[PDB]
Amino acid sequence: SLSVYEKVNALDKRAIEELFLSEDILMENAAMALERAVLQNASLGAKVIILCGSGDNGGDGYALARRLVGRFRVLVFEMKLTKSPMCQLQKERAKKAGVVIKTYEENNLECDVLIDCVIGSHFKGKLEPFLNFESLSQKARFKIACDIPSGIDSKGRVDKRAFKADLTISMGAIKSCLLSDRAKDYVGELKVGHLGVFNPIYEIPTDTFLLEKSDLKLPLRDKKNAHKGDYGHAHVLLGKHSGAGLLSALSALSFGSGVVSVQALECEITSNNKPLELVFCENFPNLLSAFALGMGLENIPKDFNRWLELAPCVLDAGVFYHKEILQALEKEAVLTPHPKEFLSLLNLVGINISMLELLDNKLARDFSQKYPKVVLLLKGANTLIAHQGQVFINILGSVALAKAGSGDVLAGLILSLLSQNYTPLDAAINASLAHALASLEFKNNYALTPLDLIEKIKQLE
Repeated sequence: SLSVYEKVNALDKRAIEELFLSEDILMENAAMALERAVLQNASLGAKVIILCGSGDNGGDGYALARRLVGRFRVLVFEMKLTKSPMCQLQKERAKKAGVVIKTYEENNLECDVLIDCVIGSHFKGKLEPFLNFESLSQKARFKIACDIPSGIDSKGRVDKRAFKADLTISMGAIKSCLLSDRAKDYVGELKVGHLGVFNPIYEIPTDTFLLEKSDLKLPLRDKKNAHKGDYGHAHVLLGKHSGAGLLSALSALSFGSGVVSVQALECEITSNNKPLELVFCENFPNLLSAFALGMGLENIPKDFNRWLELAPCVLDAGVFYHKEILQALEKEAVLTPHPKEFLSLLNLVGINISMLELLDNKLARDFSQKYPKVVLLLKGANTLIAHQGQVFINILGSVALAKAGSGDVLAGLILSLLSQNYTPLDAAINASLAHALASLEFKNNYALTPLDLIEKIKQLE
Protein backbone atom coordinates (compact mmCIF):
# COMPACT_ATOMS: atom_id res chain seq x y z
CA SER A 1 0.00 0.00 0.00
CA LEU A 2 1.38 3.39 -1.00
CA SER A 3 0.20 6.68 0.43
CA VAL A 4 -1.56 8.92 -2.10
CA TYR A 5 -1.86 12.71 -2.15
CA GLU A 6 -3.79 15.18 -4.32
CA LYS A 7 -0.89 17.60 -3.96
CA VAL A 8 2.52 17.14 -2.34
CA ASN A 9 2.84 20.86 -1.66
CA ALA A 10 2.59 20.40 2.09
CA LEU A 11 5.11 17.53 1.93
CA ASP A 12 7.75 19.56 0.06
CA LYS A 13 7.13 22.42 2.47
CA ARG A 14 7.58 20.04 5.41
CA ALA A 15 10.68 18.50 3.83
CA ILE A 16 12.24 21.93 4.21
CA GLU A 17 10.66 23.18 7.46
CA GLU A 18 10.56 19.94 9.51
CA LEU A 19 13.20 17.75 7.84
CA PHE A 20 15.70 20.54 7.13
CA LEU A 21 16.21 19.43 3.53
CA SER A 22 17.04 22.11 0.97
CA GLU A 23 15.40 22.54 -2.41
CA ASP A 24 18.80 21.78 -3.99
CA ILE A 25 18.86 18.35 -2.28
CA LEU A 26 15.26 17.58 -3.26
CA MET A 27 15.98 18.38 -6.92
CA GLU A 28 19.35 16.58 -7.00
CA ASN A 29 17.59 13.50 -5.66
CA ALA A 30 14.77 13.90 -8.17
CA ALA A 31 17.53 13.95 -10.76
CA MET A 32 18.92 10.69 -9.40
CA ALA A 33 15.52 9.01 -9.54
CA LEU A 34 15.35 10.03 -13.19
CA GLU A 35 18.88 8.79 -13.76
CA ARG A 36 18.03 5.41 -12.26
CA ALA A 37 15.09 5.19 -14.68
CA VAL A 38 17.32 5.92 -17.67
CA LEU A 39 19.96 3.38 -16.62
CA GLN A 40 17.19 0.79 -16.20
CA ASN A 41 15.79 1.24 -19.72
CA ALA A 42 18.68 2.38 -21.91
CA SER A 43 22.23 1.21 -22.61
CA LEU A 44 25.35 3.25 -21.87
CA GLY A 45 25.64 5.28 -25.06
CA ALA A 46 22.05 5.72 -26.21
CA LYS A 47 20.61 9.07 -27.31
CA VAL A 48 18.53 10.76 -24.62
CA ILE A 49 16.25 13.73 -25.28
CA ILE A 50 15.02 15.81 -22.37
CA LEU A 51 12.32 18.43 -22.83
CA CYS A 52 12.53 21.23 -20.23
CA GLY A 53 9.71 23.52 -19.15
CA SER A 54 10.14 26.80 -17.24
CA GLY A 55 9.54 25.75 -13.66
CA ASP A 56 10.96 23.25 -11.17
CA ASN A 57 9.89 20.31 -13.36
CA GLY A 58 12.19 21.60 -16.08
CA GLY A 59 14.68 22.10 -13.27
CA ASP A 60 14.68 18.32 -12.73
CA GLY A 61 15.41 17.97 -16.44
CA TYR A 62 18.46 20.24 -16.42
CA ALA A 63 19.76 18.57 -13.29
CA LEU A 64 19.34 15.19 -14.99
CA ALA A 65 20.98 16.34 -18.24
CA ARG A 66 23.91 17.39 -16.10
CA ARG A 67 24.17 13.95 -14.45
CA LEU A 68 24.11 12.06 -17.77
CA VAL A 69 26.97 13.91 -19.51
CA GLY A 70 29.63 11.35 -20.40
CA ARG A 71 27.46 8.21 -20.26
CA PHE A 72 24.84 9.19 -22.85
CA ARG A 73 24.35 11.50 -25.81
CA VAL A 74 22.14 14.18 -24.33
CA LEU A 75 20.14 16.87 -26.10
CA VAL A 76 18.07 19.22 -24.03
CA PHE A 77 15.20 21.04 -25.68
CA GLU A 78 14.26 24.21 -23.81
CA MET A 79 10.50 24.15 -24.50
CA LYS A 80 10.01 27.35 -22.48
CA LEU A 81 12.51 29.92 -21.28
CA THR A 82 13.49 29.45 -17.64
CA LYS A 83 11.53 31.39 -15.00
CA SER A 84 11.78 29.66 -11.64
CA PRO A 85 15.06 30.30 -9.83
CA MET A 86 15.88 26.60 -9.38
CA CYS A 87 15.26 26.13 -13.07
CA GLN A 88 17.64 28.95 -14.00
CA LEU A 89 20.29 27.65 -11.64
CA GLN A 90 20.09 24.13 -13.08
CA LYS A 91 20.23 25.48 -16.63
CA GLU A 92 23.45 27.32 -15.83
CA ARG A 93 24.82 24.20 -14.21
CA ALA A 94 23.96 22.13 -17.29
CA LYS A 95 25.69 24.55 -19.68
CA LYS A 96 28.75 24.58 -17.44
CA ALA A 97 28.61 20.79 -17.23
CA GLY A 98 28.95 20.39 -20.99
CA VAL A 99 25.28 19.75 -21.79
CA VAL A 100 23.94 20.45 -25.27
CA ILE A 101 20.89 22.66 -24.84
CA LYS A 102 18.99 23.83 -27.89
CA THR A 103 15.97 26.10 -28.13
CA TYR A 104 13.12 24.29 -29.85
CA GLU A 105 10.87 25.47 -32.68
CA GLU A 106 8.10 23.93 -34.78
CA ASN A 107 10.02 24.44 -38.04
CA ASN A 108 15.55 14.26 -35.58
CA LEU A 109 13.61 13.99 -32.29
CA GLU A 110 14.71 10.39 -32.69
CA CYS A 111 16.11 9.03 -29.45
CA ASP A 112 16.38 5.94 -27.29
CA VAL A 113 14.62 7.58 -24.37
CA LEU A 114 12.69 10.84 -24.28
CA ILE A 115 12.02 12.52 -20.95
CA ASP A 116 9.07 14.84 -20.32
CA CYS A 117 10.03 17.66 -17.94
CA VAL A 118 7.82 20.42 -19.33
CA ILE A 119 5.05 20.97 -16.78
CA GLY A 120 4.60 19.34 -13.40
CA SER A 121 1.82 19.37 -10.83
CA HIS A 122 0.72 22.94 -11.52
CA PHE A 123 -0.70 22.35 -15.01
CA LYS A 124 -3.64 24.67 -15.60
CA GLY A 125 -6.39 24.33 -18.17
CA LYS A 126 -4.76 24.05 -21.59
CA LEU A 127 -1.60 22.92 -23.39
CA GLU A 128 -0.45 25.17 -26.25
CA PRO A 129 -0.29 23.93 -29.90
CA PHE A 130 3.51 23.61 -30.08
CA LEU A 131 3.32 21.18 -27.19
CA ASN A 132 2.06 18.26 -29.26
CA PHE A 133 3.91 15.51 -27.39
CA GLU A 134 2.22 12.86 -29.53
CA SER A 135 4.34 14.35 -32.31
CA LEU A 136 7.40 15.21 -30.22
CA SER A 137 7.66 11.56 -29.21
CA GLN A 138 6.85 9.74 -32.45
CA LYS A 139 10.51 8.78 -32.86
CA ALA A 140 11.26 7.80 -29.26
CA ARG A 141 11.77 4.21 -28.12
CA PHE A 142 11.21 4.80 -24.43
CA LYS A 143 9.20 7.69 -22.94
CA ILE A 144 9.62 8.73 -19.30
CA ALA A 145 7.50 11.34 -17.50
CA CYS A 146 9.03 13.42 -14.69
CA ASP A 147 6.58 13.44 -11.74
CA ILE A 148 3.41 13.76 -13.87
CA PRO A 149 2.91 13.66 -17.64
CA SER A 150 2.64 17.22 -19.00
CA GLY A 151 -1.04 17.99 -19.49
CA ILE A 152 -2.58 16.28 -16.48
CA ASP A 153 -4.24 18.34 -13.75
CA SER A 154 -4.72 17.59 -10.06
CA LYS A 155 -8.23 16.21 -10.64
CA GLY A 156 -7.09 13.59 -13.13
CA ARG A 157 -8.26 15.26 -16.35
CA VAL A 158 -5.98 14.86 -19.39
CA ASP A 159 -5.25 17.47 -22.07
CA LYS A 160 -5.72 16.24 -25.63
CA ARG A 161 -2.01 16.53 -26.38
CA ALA A 162 -0.81 15.35 -22.96
CA PHE A 163 2.37 13.30 -22.77
CA LYS A 164 2.13 9.50 -22.95
CA ALA A 165 4.91 7.79 -21.01
CA ASP A 166 5.86 4.15 -20.57
CA LEU A 167 7.12 5.05 -17.10
CA THR A 168 6.13 7.84 -14.72
CA ILE A 169 8.41 8.70 -11.81
CA SER A 170 6.18 10.29 -9.18
CA MET A 171 8.44 12.42 -6.98
CA GLY A 172 8.30 12.03 -3.21
CA ALA A 173 4.98 10.19 -3.41
CA ILE A 174 2.07 9.21 -5.66
CA LYS A 175 -0.46 11.88 -6.70
CA SER A 176 -4.18 11.12 -7.10
CA CYS A 177 -4.19 12.42 -10.67
CA LEU A 178 -1.88 9.64 -11.84
CA LEU A 179 -4.62 7.16 -10.85
CA SER A 180 -7.55 8.59 -12.81
CA ASP A 181 -9.23 6.15 -15.21
CA ARG A 182 -8.58 8.52 -18.12
CA ALA A 183 -4.94 8.92 -17.12
CA LYS A 184 -4.17 5.20 -17.25
CA ASP A 185 -3.27 5.52 -20.92
CA TYR A 186 -0.78 8.31 -20.22
CA VAL A 187 1.15 7.34 -17.10
CA GLY A 188 2.49 3.93 -18.00
CA GLU A 189 4.19 2.32 -15.04
CA LEU A 190 4.07 4.21 -11.72
CA LYS A 191 7.25 4.34 -9.67
CA VAL A 192 7.91 6.56 -6.66
CA GLY A 193 11.14 8.53 -6.84
CA HIS A 194 12.70 9.23 -3.44
CA LEU A 195 13.83 12.70 -2.39
CA GLY A 196 16.69 12.11 0.04
CA VAL A 197 14.94 10.34 2.90
CA PHE A 198 13.11 7.04 3.49
CA ASN A 199 9.55 7.67 2.26
CA PRO A 200 7.67 7.13 5.54
CA ILE A 201 9.68 10.09 6.88
CA TYR A 202 8.68 12.21 3.89
CA GLU A 203 5.07 11.03 4.08
CA ILE A 204 2.35 12.45 6.29
CA PRO A 205 -1.08 11.02 7.25
CA THR A 206 -3.60 10.58 4.44
CA ASP A 207 -6.81 8.74 3.55
CA THR A 208 -6.03 7.57 0.04
CA PHE A 209 -3.97 4.50 -0.78
CA LEU A 210 -2.70 2.76 -3.88
CA LEU A 211 -2.85 -1.00 -3.29
CA GLU A 212 0.08 -3.23 -4.25
CA LYS A 213 0.37 -6.90 -5.07
CA SER A 214 1.80 -7.32 -1.57
CA ASP A 215 -1.40 -6.06 0.12
CA LEU A 216 -3.19 -9.19 -1.17
CA LYS A 217 -4.26 -11.66 1.52
CA LEU A 218 -5.52 -14.82 -0.20
CA PRO A 219 -7.91 -16.96 1.89
CA LEU A 220 -5.21 -19.58 2.50
CA ARG A 221 -6.31 -21.88 5.31
CA ASP A 222 -3.73 -22.00 8.14
CA LYS A 223 -5.33 -23.98 10.98
CA LYS A 224 -5.86 -27.71 10.73
CA ASN A 225 -8.50 -28.27 13.37
CA ALA A 226 -10.75 -26.50 10.86
CA HIS A 227 -14.14 -27.91 9.88
CA LYS A 228 -16.25 -27.05 6.81
CA GLY A 229 -18.39 -24.78 8.99
CA ASP A 230 -15.40 -22.65 9.98
CA TYR A 231 -15.18 -21.44 6.39
CA GLY A 232 -18.69 -20.01 6.19
CA HIS A 233 -21.90 -20.60 4.27
CA ALA A 234 -22.43 -18.42 1.23
CA HIS A 235 -25.88 -17.98 -0.33
CA VAL A 236 -26.40 -16.68 -3.88
CA LEU A 237 -29.76 -15.40 -5.17
CA LEU A 238 -30.34 -16.26 -8.85
CA GLY A 239 -32.04 -13.52 -10.85
CA LYS A 240 -33.71 -13.57 -14.27
CA HIS A 241 -30.28 -13.96 -15.87
CA SER A 242 -29.35 -17.07 -13.84
CA GLY A 243 -25.90 -17.29 -15.40
CA ALA A 244 -24.64 -14.28 -13.47
CA GLY A 245 -25.61 -15.53 -10.02
CA LEU A 246 -24.42 -19.02 -10.90
CA LEU A 247 -21.02 -17.81 -12.07
CA SER A 248 -20.85 -16.01 -8.72
CA ALA A 249 -21.60 -19.17 -6.75
CA LEU A 250 -18.93 -21.15 -8.61
CA SER A 251 -16.56 -18.28 -7.81
CA ALA A 252 -17.40 -18.30 -4.10
CA LEU A 253 -16.87 -22.08 -3.91
CA SER A 254 -13.55 -21.80 -5.75
CA PHE A 255 -12.36 -19.15 -3.33
CA GLY A 256 -12.78 -21.03 -0.06
CA SER A 257 -16.37 -20.98 1.16
CA GLY A 258 -17.22 -24.01 3.27
CA VAL A 259 -20.56 -24.38 1.53
CA VAL A 260 -22.24 -22.49 -1.28
CA SER A 261 -25.98 -22.63 -1.91
CA VAL A 262 -28.18 -20.94 -4.50
CA GLN A 263 -31.83 -19.99 -4.76
CA ALA A 264 -33.93 -19.38 -7.85
CA LEU A 265 -35.87 -16.12 -7.70
CA GLU A 266 -36.80 -14.89 -11.16
CA CYS A 267 -35.39 -17.98 -12.91
CA GLU A 268 -36.23 -21.61 -13.66
CA ILE A 269 -33.28 -23.24 -11.90
CA THR A 270 -34.12 -26.04 -9.44
CA SER A 271 -32.30 -29.22 -8.45
CA ASN A 272 -32.78 -29.16 -12.23
CA ASN A 273 -29.40 -28.47 -13.85
CA LYS A 274 -27.33 -26.35 -11.52
CA PRO A 275 -23.74 -27.54 -11.13
CA LEU A 276 -23.14 -30.70 -9.11
CA GLU A 277 -20.97 -28.66 -6.72
CA LEU A 278 -23.63 -26.11 -5.74
CA VAL A 279 -26.36 -26.68 -3.17
CA PHE A 280 -29.87 -25.57 -4.10
CA CYS A 281 -32.38 -23.94 -1.75
CA GLU A 282 -36.12 -23.41 -2.10
CA ASN A 283 -35.90 -20.66 0.54
CA PHE A 284 -33.43 -18.32 2.26
CA PRO A 285 -31.55 -20.10 5.10
CA ASN A 286 -31.80 -18.51 8.55
CA LEU A 287 -28.24 -19.64 9.23
CA LEU A 288 -25.77 -18.25 6.70
CA SER A 289 -22.52 -16.29 6.87
CA ALA A 290 -23.30 -14.04 3.91
CA PHE A 291 -25.38 -13.63 0.74
CA ALA A 292 -25.10 -12.03 -2.71
CA LEU A 293 -27.79 -10.18 -4.66
CA GLY A 294 -28.01 -8.08 -7.79
CA MET A 295 -26.30 -10.06 -10.53
CA GLY A 296 -28.70 -10.69 -13.39
CA LEU A 297 -31.50 -9.43 -11.15
CA GLU A 298 -34.57 -7.59 -12.41
CA ASN A 299 -36.41 -6.75 -9.16
CA ILE A 300 -35.52 -6.65 -5.48
CA PRO A 301 -37.27 -9.55 -3.71
CA LYS A 302 -40.03 -9.11 -1.16
CA ASP A 303 -38.23 -10.37 1.96
CA PHE A 304 -35.10 -8.27 1.32
CA ASN A 305 -35.04 -6.43 4.68
CA ARG A 306 -35.40 -9.69 6.53
CA TRP A 307 -32.24 -10.95 4.92
CA LEU A 308 -30.34 -7.79 5.90
CA GLU A 309 -30.71 -8.89 9.51
CA LEU A 310 -29.59 -12.46 8.82
CA ALA A 311 -26.01 -11.88 7.60
CA PRO A 312 -23.44 -9.64 5.81
CA CYS A 313 -23.89 -9.16 2.07
CA VAL A 314 -22.58 -7.94 -1.26
CA LEU A 315 -25.12 -6.00 -3.32
CA ASP A 316 -24.50 -5.91 -7.08
CA ALA A 317 -25.62 -4.58 -10.47
CA GLY A 318 -29.42 -4.74 -10.52
CA VAL A 319 -30.16 -3.45 -7.03
CA PHE A 320 -28.89 0.07 -7.70
CA TYR A 321 -31.96 0.76 -9.85
CA HIS A 322 -34.47 0.21 -7.01
CA LYS A 323 -35.59 2.48 -4.12
CA GLU A 324 -35.32 -0.50 -1.76
CA ILE A 325 -31.53 -0.49 -2.12
CA LEU A 326 -31.84 2.26 0.47
CA GLN A 327 -32.60 0.08 3.48
CA ALA A 328 -29.19 -1.53 3.01
CA LEU A 329 -27.19 1.70 3.47
CA GLU A 330 -27.11 1.27 7.26
CA LYS A 331 -26.11 -2.39 7.17
CA GLU A 332 -22.91 -4.41 6.76
CA ALA A 333 -22.80 -4.28 3.00
CA VAL A 334 -20.40 -4.12 0.13
CA LEU A 335 -21.77 -2.13 -2.80
CA THR A 336 -20.44 -3.15 -6.23
CA PRO A 337 -21.78 -0.40 -8.56
CA HIS A 338 -20.70 0.65 -12.07
CA PRO A 339 -20.67 4.38 -12.83
CA LYS A 340 -24.23 4.18 -14.20
CA GLU A 341 -25.39 1.92 -11.37
CA PHE A 342 -23.80 4.47 -9.03
CA LEU A 343 -25.26 7.47 -10.81
CA SER A 344 -28.59 5.87 -9.98
CA LEU A 345 -27.52 5.31 -6.39
CA LEU A 346 -26.70 8.98 -5.81
CA ASN A 347 -30.21 10.08 -6.60
CA LEU A 348 -32.22 7.71 -4.50
CA VAL A 349 -30.17 9.49 -1.89
CA GLY A 350 -30.84 13.00 -3.16
CA ILE A 351 -27.87 13.61 -5.45
CA ASN A 352 -28.20 14.29 -9.17
CA ILE A 353 -25.05 14.44 -11.23
CA SER A 354 -24.35 13.53 -14.83
CA MET A 355 -21.22 11.68 -15.92
CA LEU A 356 -19.54 14.78 -14.47
CA GLU A 357 -18.88 12.53 -11.50
CA LEU A 358 -16.12 11.11 -13.69
CA LEU A 359 -14.31 14.40 -13.10
CA ASP A 360 -14.59 13.80 -9.33
CA ASN A 361 -14.91 10.01 -9.33
CA LYS A 362 -12.96 9.51 -6.14
CA LEU A 363 -13.39 12.48 -3.84
CA ALA A 364 -16.98 8.24 -3.51
CA ARG A 365 -15.13 9.27 -0.39
CA ASP A 366 -17.97 11.59 0.60
CA PHE A 367 -20.52 8.86 -0.03
CA SER A 368 -18.69 6.55 2.38
CA GLN A 369 -18.36 9.17 5.12
CA LYS A 370 -22.13 9.55 4.73
CA TYR A 371 -22.70 5.81 5.23
CA PRO A 372 -19.91 4.54 7.55
CA LYS A 373 -21.40 1.05 7.89
CA VAL A 374 -20.98 0.29 4.20
CA VAL A 375 -18.14 -0.41 1.78
CA LEU A 376 -18.22 1.16 -1.65
CA LEU A 377 -16.49 -0.53 -4.55
CA LEU A 378 -16.85 1.79 -7.50
CA LYS A 379 -15.91 0.08 -10.74
CA GLY A 380 -13.88 1.66 -13.53
CA ALA A 381 -10.60 1.26 -15.42
CA ASN A 382 -9.22 1.75 -11.91
CA THR A 383 -11.26 0.44 -9.00
CA LEU A 384 -12.11 2.67 -6.05
CA ILE A 385 -12.81 1.00 -2.71
CA ALA A 386 -14.30 3.45 -0.23
CA HIS A 387 -15.01 2.94 3.46
CA GLN A 388 -15.72 5.78 5.86
CA GLY A 389 -12.98 8.32 5.27
CA GLN A 390 -10.48 6.07 3.49
CA VAL A 391 -10.10 5.26 -0.19
CA PHE A 392 -8.05 2.39 -1.61
CA ILE A 393 -7.36 2.38 -5.34
CA ASN A 394 -6.64 -0.71 -7.41
CA ILE A 395 -4.92 -0.09 -10.73
CA LEU A 396 -3.70 -3.67 -11.38
CA GLY A 397 -6.61 -5.17 -13.33
CA SER A 398 -6.31 -5.96 -17.04
CA VAL A 399 -8.61 -4.43 -19.66
CA ALA A 400 -9.18 -8.10 -20.37
CA LEU A 401 -11.87 -7.73 -17.72
CA ALA A 402 -14.41 -5.93 -19.94
CA LYS A 403 -16.30 -9.18 -20.61
CA ALA A 404 -19.77 -9.61 -19.15
CA GLY A 405 -19.56 -12.12 -16.31
CA SER A 406 -16.22 -10.66 -15.33
CA GLY A 407 -18.21 -8.81 -12.67
CA ASP A 408 -20.15 -11.84 -11.45
CA VAL A 409 -16.90 -13.56 -10.51
CA LEU A 410 -15.84 -10.50 -8.53
CA ALA A 411 -19.09 -10.63 -6.56
CA GLY A 412 -18.48 -14.31 -5.85
CA LEU A 413 -15.02 -13.48 -4.52
CA ILE A 414 -16.22 -10.73 -2.18
CA LEU A 415 -19.04 -13.07 -1.14
CA SER A 416 -16.60 -15.88 -0.32
CA LEU A 417 -14.43 -13.63 1.83
CA LEU A 418 -17.50 -12.32 3.66
CA SER A 419 -18.54 -15.93 4.35
CA GLN A 420 -15.01 -16.67 5.60
CA ASN A 421 -15.47 -13.78 8.03
CA TYR A 422 -13.18 -11.13 6.49
CA THR A 423 -14.39 -7.63 7.35
CA PRO A 424 -16.44 -5.96 4.60
CA LEU A 425 -13.56 -3.63 3.73
CA ASP A 426 -11.03 -6.48 3.73
CA ALA A 427 -13.32 -8.61 1.56
CA ALA A 428 -13.57 -5.83 -1.03
CA ILE A 429 -9.84 -5.09 -1.00
CA ASN A 430 -8.65 -8.65 -1.37
CA ALA A 431 -11.38 -9.80 -3.73
CA SER A 432 -10.56 -6.84 -5.97
CA LEU A 433 -6.85 -7.80 -5.89
CA ALA A 434 -7.26 -11.57 -6.41
CA HIS A 435 -9.62 -10.66 -9.21
CA ALA A 436 -7.37 -8.57 -11.55
CA LEU A 437 -4.11 -10.19 -10.52
CA ALA A 438 -5.87 -13.25 -11.94
CA SER A 439 -6.84 -11.35 -15.08
CA LEU A 440 -3.15 -10.89 -15.84
CA GLU A 441 -2.85 -14.66 -16.39
CA PHE A 442 -4.33 -14.64 -19.90
CA LYS A 443 -2.17 -15.02 -23.00
CA ASN A 444 -4.54 -12.83 -25.02
CA ASN A 445 -6.44 -9.96 -23.44
CA TYR A 446 -9.39 -10.71 -25.73
CA ALA A 447 -9.92 -14.33 -24.59
CA LEU A 448 -10.95 -13.71 -20.97
CA THR A 449 -14.03 -15.70 -19.95
CA PRO A 450 -15.77 -16.17 -16.54
CA LEU A 451 -14.99 -19.88 -16.16
CA ASP A 452 -11.40 -19.52 -17.35
CA LEU A 453 -10.99 -16.60 -14.94
CA ILE A 454 -12.10 -18.78 -12.03
CA GLU A 455 -9.52 -21.47 -12.81
CA LYS A 456 -6.84 -18.79 -12.80
CA ILE A 457 -8.15 -17.79 -9.38
CA LYS A 458 -7.94 -21.37 -8.13
CA GLN A 459 -4.20 -21.10 -8.76
CA LEU A 460 -3.42 -17.45 -8.18
CA GLU A 461 0.26 -17.39 -7.19
